Amino acid sequence: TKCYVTPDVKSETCPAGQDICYTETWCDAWCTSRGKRVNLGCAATCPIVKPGVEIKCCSTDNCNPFPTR
Repeated sequence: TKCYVTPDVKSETCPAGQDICYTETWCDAWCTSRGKRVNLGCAATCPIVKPGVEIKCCSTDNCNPFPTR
């Protein structure tokens, strides 16, 4: 399984047992002054996240491209 990985935004082979690609976007308390923050990576389970974070998970190769602005 291969996913896009931040901060270089390239496709990488995931570590063993990590078959979910995710896109994680923070627009938390710093958003209006520092902007959005984006993590892309592999994971075994879809990351559990807090209010103010948006999470997208999928399980096919390279299904987590860097979001369009």
